[PDB]
Amino acid sequence: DTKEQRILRYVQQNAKPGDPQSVLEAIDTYCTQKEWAMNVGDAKGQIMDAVIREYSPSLVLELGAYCGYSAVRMARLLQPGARLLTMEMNPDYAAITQQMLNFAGLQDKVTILNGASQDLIPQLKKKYDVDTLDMVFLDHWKDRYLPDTLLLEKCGLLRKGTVLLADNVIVPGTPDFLAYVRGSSSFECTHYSSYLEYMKVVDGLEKAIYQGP
Ligand SMILES: CCc1ncnc2c1ncn2[C@@H]1O[C@H](/C=C/CNC(=O)c2cc(-c3ccc(F)cc3)cc(O)c2O)[C@@H](O)[C@H]1O
Ligand SMILES: [Cl-]
Ligand SMILES: [Cl-]
Ligand SMILES: [Mg+2]
Repeated sequence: DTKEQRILRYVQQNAKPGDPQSVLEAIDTYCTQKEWAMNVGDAKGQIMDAVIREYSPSLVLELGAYCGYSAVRMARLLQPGARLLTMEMNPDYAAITQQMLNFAGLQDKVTILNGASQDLIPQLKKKYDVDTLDMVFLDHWKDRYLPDTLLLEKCGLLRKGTVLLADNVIVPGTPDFLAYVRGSSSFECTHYSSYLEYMKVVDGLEKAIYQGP
């Protein structure tokens, strides 16, 4: 099997069904003690919690679910009736994420879309009944952050005030995206310095709030 499957099974073996904190803690312990994995992690995760609580979004889009760590983190903090859409191209990872959300008891808050973001984004309005997004969490391949930010705009999915929150803007880094939003009158940017998951290495999140066209 794969590292991702081993993470899920360690959650199953250890955590408590219906308890999202137990799931987060299980994943973090596995990935600290056994095998590193690219989950956002607890350090950055605490910043994400603070941002999600500040804005109280009704509709969040995540790009790159992976094993569902960040989807559990965000969905647990959504107000009742608010929703998360998460896109994941890898079918195996998409199924791991769904099972992780199911185990956490958060399945009714989250829709896992198995496909490439560039294919799914244009479908959001007609197929998933989206008007505009309140928040977008970027955590997929780093060279797709800028392409997909521009595609979101083109598709009319950003409103005045939509909060973009980008992982890994220091390591591995997303240089075209970061330079773009920081240089653009269409974004208001704030940097939250933190640490790479499971490591004593500086990373950070970028918050980039869309100002309108
Ligand atoms: C095609 C568009 C598209 N559409 C839909 N789903 C997509 C997608 N592109 C990618 N996916 C999925 O997203 C996830 C990949 C995410 C990529 N993430 C990092 O590379 C990364 C690396 C480090 C790090 C590595 C090594 C180091 F030394 C240090 C840091 C730390 C981090 O937090 C990181 O996020 C997987 O589930 C993909 O299947
Ligand atoms: Cl994650
Ligand atoms: Cl961490
Ligand atoms: Mg990341």
